[PDB]
Amino acid sequence: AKYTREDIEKLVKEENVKYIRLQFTDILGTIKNVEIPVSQLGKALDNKVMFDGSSIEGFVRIEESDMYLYPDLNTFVIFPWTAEKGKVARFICDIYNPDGTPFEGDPRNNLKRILKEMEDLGFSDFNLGPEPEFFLFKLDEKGEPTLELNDKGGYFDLAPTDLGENCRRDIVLELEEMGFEIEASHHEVAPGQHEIDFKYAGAVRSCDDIQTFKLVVKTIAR
Amino acid sequence: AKYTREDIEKLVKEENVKYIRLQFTDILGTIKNVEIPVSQLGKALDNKVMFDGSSIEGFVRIEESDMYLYPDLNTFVIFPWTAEKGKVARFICDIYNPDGTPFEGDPRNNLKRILKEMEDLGFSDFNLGPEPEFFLFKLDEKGEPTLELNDKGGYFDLAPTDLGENCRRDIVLELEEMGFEIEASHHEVAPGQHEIDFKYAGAVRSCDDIQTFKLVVKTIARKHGLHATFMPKPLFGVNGSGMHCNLSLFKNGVNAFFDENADLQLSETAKHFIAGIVKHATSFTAVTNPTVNSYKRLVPGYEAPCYVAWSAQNRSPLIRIPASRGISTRVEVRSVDPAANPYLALSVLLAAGLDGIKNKLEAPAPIDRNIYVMSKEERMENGIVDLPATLAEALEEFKSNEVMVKALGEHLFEHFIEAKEIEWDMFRTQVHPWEREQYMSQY
Amino acid sequence: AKYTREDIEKLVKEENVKYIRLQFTDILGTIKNVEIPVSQLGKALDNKVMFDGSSIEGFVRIEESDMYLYPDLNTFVIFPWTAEKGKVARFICDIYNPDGTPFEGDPRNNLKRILKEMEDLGFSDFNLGPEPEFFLFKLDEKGEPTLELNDKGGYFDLAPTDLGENCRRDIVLELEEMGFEIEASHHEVAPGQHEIDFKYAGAVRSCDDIQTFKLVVKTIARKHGLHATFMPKPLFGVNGSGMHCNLSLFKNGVNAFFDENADLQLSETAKHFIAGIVKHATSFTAVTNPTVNSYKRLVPGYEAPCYVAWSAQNRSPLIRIPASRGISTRVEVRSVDPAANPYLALSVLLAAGLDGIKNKLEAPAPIDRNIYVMSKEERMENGIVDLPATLAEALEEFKSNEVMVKALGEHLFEHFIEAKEIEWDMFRTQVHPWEREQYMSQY
Ligand SMILES: Nc1ncnc2c1ncn2[C@@H]1O[C@H](COP(=O)(O)OP(=O)(O)O)[C@@H](O)[C@H]1O
Ligand SMILES: Nc1ncnc2c1ncn2[C@@H]1O[C@H](COP(=O)(O)OP(=O)(O)O)[C@@H](O)[C@H]1O
Ligand SMILES: Nc1ncnc2c1ncn2[C@@H]1O[C@H](COP(=O)(O)OP(=O)(O)O)[C@@H](O)[C@H]1O
Ligand SMILES: C[S@](=O)(CC[C@H](N)C(=O)O)=NP(=O)(O)O
Ligand SMILES: C[S@](=O)(CC[C@H](N)C(=O)O)=NP(=O)(O)O
Ligand SMILES: [Mg+2]
Ligand SMILES: [Mg+2]
Ligand SMILES: [Mg+2]
Ligand SMILES: [Mg+2]
Ligand SMILES: [Mg+2]
Ligand SMILES: [Mg+2]
Ligand SMILES: [Mg+2]
Ligand SMILES: [Mg+2]
Repeated sequence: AKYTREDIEKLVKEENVKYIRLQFTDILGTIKNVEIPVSQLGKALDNKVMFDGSSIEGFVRIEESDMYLYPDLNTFVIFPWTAEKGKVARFICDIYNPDGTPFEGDPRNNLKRILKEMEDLGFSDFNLGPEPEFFLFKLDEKGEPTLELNDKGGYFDLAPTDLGENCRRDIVLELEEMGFEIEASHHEVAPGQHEIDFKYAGAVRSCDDIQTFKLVVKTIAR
Repeated sequence: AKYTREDIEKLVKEENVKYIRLQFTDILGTIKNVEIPVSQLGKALDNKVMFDGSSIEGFVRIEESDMYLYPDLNTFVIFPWTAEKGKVARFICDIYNPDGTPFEGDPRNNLKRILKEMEDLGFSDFNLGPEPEFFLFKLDEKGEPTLELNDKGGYFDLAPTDLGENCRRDIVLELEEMGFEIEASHHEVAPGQHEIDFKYAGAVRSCDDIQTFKLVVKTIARKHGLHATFMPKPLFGVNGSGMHCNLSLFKNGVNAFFDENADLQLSETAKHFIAGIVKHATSFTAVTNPTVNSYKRLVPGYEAPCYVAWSAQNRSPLIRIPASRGISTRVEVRSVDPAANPYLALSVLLAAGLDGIKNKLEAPAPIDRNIYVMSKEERMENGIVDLPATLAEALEEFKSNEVMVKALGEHLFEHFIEAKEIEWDMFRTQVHPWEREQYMSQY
Repeated sequence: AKYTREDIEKLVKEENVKYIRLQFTDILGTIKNVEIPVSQLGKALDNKVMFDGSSIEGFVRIEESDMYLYPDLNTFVIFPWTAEKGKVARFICDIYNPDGTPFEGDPRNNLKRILKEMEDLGFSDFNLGPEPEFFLFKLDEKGEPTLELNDKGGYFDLAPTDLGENCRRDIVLELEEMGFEIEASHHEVAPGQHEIDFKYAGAVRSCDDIQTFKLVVKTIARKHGLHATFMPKPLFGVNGSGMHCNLSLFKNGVNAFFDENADLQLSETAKHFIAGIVKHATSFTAVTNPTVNSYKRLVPGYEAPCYVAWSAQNRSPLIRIPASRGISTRVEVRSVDPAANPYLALSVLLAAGLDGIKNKLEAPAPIDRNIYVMSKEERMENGIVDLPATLAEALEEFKSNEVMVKALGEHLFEHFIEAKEIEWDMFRTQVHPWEREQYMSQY
């Protein structure tokens, strides 16, 4: 759809991507990834990059732990905060057993199944508009979180009172460079609470966006 | 021959190499080196630079100290982190005695001898793909190691949780500039644990690369305020670091382990090889796991081998055969740790697997199970043998085995055992704080 | 025939005893007790006092936990330091099951049974003279021990260098008043180490004394703001603590070990007995040195045994025969340490001794030198065997000896190995600071 193998191969050149991150989600929803140099691109596109399935919550057992990664070409995105020292592009992947059959405990794959039940009932799109709110806490000299909120502002508050204005300003900028359609940005009701909103999309793409957003938020807050 | 004298003389000019390092490995696996002004290149390429052999662990003695360094032209490499103050090219060297003859106590030379036995069995390449895991700890304000991990992340974790991402990315940059072929990098299971992988090469070049890697990891880590350690189990309760050895044989430029039409697509040769590794397993553990600490990693529940058995795609035995086939068919030996002298670990693993082949030994039934959870009685019913439980226990199995002892040779074997006996003894006579916590108020 | 129920009821009234302590010993040798007001004396003297045997190391299990206490009348003793606020008399007790039969797992009971095998061979009594050394550490402001030794004195040192005269002086006062025959008191070889000797008694009374002794030392030491410990080897490089066991067999009330017309004035029984000890030595060591730390004392150079041999007036072998003869002729077994359970150590030493006499075994030639300064060669040529070098080796040896295993009984044997196998496993998997100092930087 969006991209073909050859599109990706060409994009990778024009952008001077140096490393590819293969990412996926475990059963708890926590994003996981491995980094490979761009020279391994053909290996990843061949569904040849493997991993220890027993080292990921909710996957396979150690007796049969080998597991394969099948990147979804349509999920190609460059991480702006990495260009300066080694530009990275990520792919979100489906999980496959070593025999060629899809892994039945892959949460992203299971969602595709319920989507097929949607199709056979006549619908062509299930759209999601996620609004994942977050708090911001102050780190200490040892970069560890404390329980001190970034500010004591409330809903829709303006700076001096809202002190997360710049953080959420930088976040919004990373997302926009990564293709997000940001819709709104503000301080939420509780002290140290923030919301950034983005346009809905297809259910799978939208779950891919939630995992991408959480990552970019935590990164820029740091 | 990759490079010739003339190539190296021209590389040095057109690259402005200001200093040369002559490196080699001691018996414990420690990188050693001397640096000379590039004006001394002729002296060194004439095998004329000398050093004090009685100051390198397990080499010669003080009455006959003089020893010589003979650079191997194919290991010529430049260190990127030195270029701005004074560019440095390294040579890995072989040790020779003053009378022109190779030193029989050089770990690298020994590996070459075992590789010639391979050539006589008809094989033409022994590929090793090493995967040496390491931890990162924070330096204090005096540049010294502390006990604080660099982070509390886990397997394949992403940054905020993974904080080694930048250090790893800087390690991968130096290795890539140095010609390494990087395959992957990631946070490993325990907190502050990491792995960078790279393509397999011939036995000698792969050990050379294990040596260069440990060096480049420790250096770059230090620039980011960290201390990298390949110590096997630095902390109780979490995973230890392994140095898995992916082994394969080539014959005619083809993976002799792959058989298109055969059980698991493993050829008979692969099966005899596995039969060899299995037979001598308990015997070469002392060499593949040479520190007291090594035996604290060899305990069930941490994805480290503690029972001799093989299996496909199974991360609990001594030998996993990964699901890859074709040119990537390989026997992965998961016992080796990154404290092992890579040159001597391959010598003993090559000899074991060449034993199985040349005597067509029969491989055992694979255990397709989580060996860690299978009961005592049940694993002795399958002939499952436990690995040695301490370095002293491992040294005793090693002494008892002629083919492994021959694999090291007299000098290596005599020195290796003496050094390990000293170490074990120190350890065993120390009174540890643990003992005081357990007994000082109780008794 | 020391005290009868009527004696006890009378003493209690005349001495104005206000509470009664019923004490016993668990499988590790740890003293245990419950206290009851003197109004419950009758309940206790009727063997009706119960306890949770499921909560005492090595006894019974949770679903069968009810156990009973049977005071042994002849162990009545008043603790003087308790007389000011509420005078306390104690009784040592035997553990019984709720059906009325003795408990098979009770260490003291077990020593009785081996003593009955001594009677069957015709001996009136088995005398033990314990000398269990200890160290004094300074307490801090929280009442917790530190690693500061109370003084930096040495053997037989005088006060100011010896700052232990105060405390020992008070220990001796309590003991003399509780009825001990004290024989000597002094600073011992290592900094902060002390010895207080007391007259031998019959094995059962001697083990009761050792328990009462460790109790009184620790108490009086705390009153001087010191922590007393019987840990075998609190610190590397200085002497450990022993609990030398002076053994002897009497017959018709006469020392069976003395024979003035014999060589060394050692009788045949002595010689046979010593042969019994030497034979089972490497086998009973797990019992007489039951901790991990025990094996750190069992190194050469510290006046602790290393090697199975015996000699007169020599402090380097496993068995020393002191100069004194006549009623004092005795075999001193220096391997035992003060972490041993006194009942089980006597039980295994008696069993070994009695095997020697029963089969009239022939003693080895005494090794009349400093075993420490003998080479590996010399020792082999003399048939000198090494003691087990870790708790794990001692356990394996102990298991393969039917006569030692049977000295313990089924319940004790089985529960001992279980507890020490567990203990050893904790120790072996532990990663010690040493390992980090050695390897964390080197690798
Ligand atoms: N047809 C639709 N289906 C699903 N989501 C939609 C649709 N139209 C809009 N949305 C999304 O719903 C979300 C509403 O967010 P927001 O503007 O924060 O709402 P609220 O009014 O709750 O604050 C946005 O992500 C928006 O893109
Ligand atoms: N034929 C071969 N012989 C030896 N090693 C090989 C061969 N093919 C691949 N390898 C190596 O095996 C190693 C496997 O590393 P990795 O991919 O981390 O393994 P895993 O799947 O164990 O996590 C790599 O260094 C790889 O280059
Ligand atoms: N016949 C005997 N049997 C057992 N022990 C005895 C006998 N005679 C003396 N002893 C004891 O042996 C121990 C010797 O202690 P000590 O005088 O400190 O000996 P050493 O000479 O080892 O320093 C004392 O407890 C003493 O009562
Ligand atoms: C996560 S693992 O199976 C962890 C292995 C462990 N560190 C060890 O060998 O001690 N390593 P890999 O998947 O790279 O083979
Ligand atoms: C001074 S000594 O040989 C010191 C003995 C040492 N404590 C040990 O047995 O480990 N004891 P003793 O003379 O009382 O028999
Ligand atoms: Mg909203
Ligand atoms: Mg909201
Ligand atoms: Mg790997
Ligand atoms: Mg790994
Ligand atoms: Mg591996
Ligand atoms: Mg004494
Ligand atoms: Mg003494
Ligand atoms: Mg003594």
